Amino acid sequence: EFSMKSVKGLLFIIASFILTLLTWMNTSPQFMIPGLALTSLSLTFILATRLPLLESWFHSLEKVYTVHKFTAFLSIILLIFHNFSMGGLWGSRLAAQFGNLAIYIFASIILVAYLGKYIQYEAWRWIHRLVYLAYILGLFHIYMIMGNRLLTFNLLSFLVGSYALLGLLAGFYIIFLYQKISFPYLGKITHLKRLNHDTREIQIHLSRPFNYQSGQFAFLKIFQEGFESAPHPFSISGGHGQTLYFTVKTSGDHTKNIYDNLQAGSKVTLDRAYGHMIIEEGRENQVWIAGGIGITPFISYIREHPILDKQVHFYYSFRGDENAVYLDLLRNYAQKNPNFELHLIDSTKDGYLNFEQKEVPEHATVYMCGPISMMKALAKQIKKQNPKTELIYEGFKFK
Ligand SMILES: Cc1cc2nc3c(=O)[nH]c(=O)nc-3n(C[C@H](O)[C@H](O)[C@H](O)COP(=O)(O)OP(=O)(O)OC[C@H]3O[C@@H](n4cnc5c(N)ncnc54)[C@H](O)[C@@H]3O)c2cc1C
Ligand SMILES: NC(=O)C1=CN([C@@H]2O[C@H](COP(=O)(O)OP(=O)(O)OC[C@H]3O[C@@H](n4cnc5c(N)ncnc54)[C@H](O)[C@@H]3O)[C@@H](O)[C@H]2O)C=CC1
Ligand code: HEM
Ligand code: HEM
Repeated sequence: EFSMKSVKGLLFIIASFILTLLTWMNTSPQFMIPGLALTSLSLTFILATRLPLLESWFHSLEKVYTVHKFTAFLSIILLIFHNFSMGGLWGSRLAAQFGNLAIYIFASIILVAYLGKYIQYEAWRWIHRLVYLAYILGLFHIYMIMGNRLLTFNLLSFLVGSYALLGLLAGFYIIFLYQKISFPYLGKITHLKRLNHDTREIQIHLSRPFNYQSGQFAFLKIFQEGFESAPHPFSISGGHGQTLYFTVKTSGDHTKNIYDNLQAGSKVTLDRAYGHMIIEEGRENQVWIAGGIGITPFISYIREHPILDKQVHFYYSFRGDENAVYLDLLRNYAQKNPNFELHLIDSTKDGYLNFEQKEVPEHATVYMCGPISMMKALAKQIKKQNPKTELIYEGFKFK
């Protein structure tokens, strides 16, 4: 659920609407519903830019995309009501037909985005990118309809023009510029290690130092023959300065490509570090819960803090010893640091991790990274045990 950490973002959205609502009501009340929709459209584009300000305001990329979806849905309902109030299925003049086309494209794209989950990610993104054409058609329709009412010196013209320009610039940046100018970290793969039957470790040497906190993730683009160049999100699993580590598990065609065919010497590019699950910013008493590949952020901490300063209880749940990674590393960390307690849960033979009887230390932050059902069950159990415990979790998907 949303908390105060996103309030700066939320007040940005609400003030975006109220200021819109009071503007149209002052000038053209008959257009409050469509005008608000226009705002709700531009915000949507702004929520797709992945800018650091958005992450700061909404505290997380997952919350950013939740608000993105909510604004998209609000826009589509407002536009459907506007269409029902002002016309039919097809207009008689070009200005109205532009709006007809824009609303049709918006509805089709929203339906495909919500109901298309097994579509390939790149094909999904290509279909999703038609929102820019729908938005341009909508702006054309608005400006032919209004004429010399958005082209004067008043609050309405400045509001509509500023929001439209912000949406246009955000869409152009995310669709055309972001993958070509916002990936300044140029690196080369130096070493590859297959940790088990379906996980591989990638070591990257960069031309510039990379700054990140343990528990954060980045977007990686690989440039090798037979590989897709699209950016994939991966947790930074280690490295300091010009060296980076990524631990990639086979989860599809691209990750299987990484496992079998990736080679040392291949060029890679990275944009920056994202994430709110910063372990070093938590309380002294800590509980770490990982499931499968969700161990990747915690490993970063272990790799970057040879001496532990916190009271850490780590629960690592895996399906059999063949699905476990970094077991020797965790055992060495436990042996070297007496303040690091390690609990390995072979869920194949032990069963699911249950926290109803397990005791959490007082005044503690819990970090969870695993399958979403596991996180939900453990969060319910821990909240039932102690409502004052801090709970932080990281999801491995945006939609
Ligand atoms: C914040 C974050 C951190 C992650 N950290 C790790 C990590 O440390 N190790 C690891 O192995 N995996 C990690 N992942 C997951 C990893 O990014 C996906 O498994 C990978 O992108 C899927 O590639 P694929 O083509 O093999 O999968 P596919 O078979 O194409 O799809 C599997 C699923 O992965 C997601 N996905 C696919 N392509 C993309 C894409 N380009 N961008 C975003 N999501 C996509 C979708 O939800 C899709 O349903 C992380 C994901 C996120 C969001
Ligand atoms: N942060 C996230 O959202 C993460 C998501 N994933 C994703 O989940 C998928 C599964 O891959 P893996 O993690 O390798 O395997 P996995 O999900 O099968 O293994 C994770 C561990 O959690 C346990 N588990 C699963 N559901 C549970 C529940 N309801 N209650 C208790 N324990 C439960 C499993 O028994 C296993 O030991 C992948 O696509 C991966 O990307 C995995 C880890 C982190
Ligand atoms: C209806 C108005 C919408 C607009 C204007 C819009 C716009 C965009 C744009 C321009 C992008 C970036 C495209 C790119 O990277 O090339 C994006 C990304 C994204 N959108 Fe939308 N979108 C809309 C609706 C939705 C809906 C309905 C959903 C989900 C149900 C959604 C979920 C996402 C997600 C998860 C991403 C991240 C893509 C990634 O991880 O690479 N959007 N959006
Ligand atoms: C934001 C301010 C907007 C204003 C002031 C506005 C104004 C108007 C007006 C006056 C009409 C009736 C004109 C006519 O039917 O001949 C109309 C119709 C329509 N508008 Fe808008 N509009 C706005 C936004 C939008 C947007 C963004 C879209 C689509 C994305 C849209 C889609 C439509 C549709 C589908 C019709 C029906 C046309 C018809 O059936 O003839 N409107 N609008």
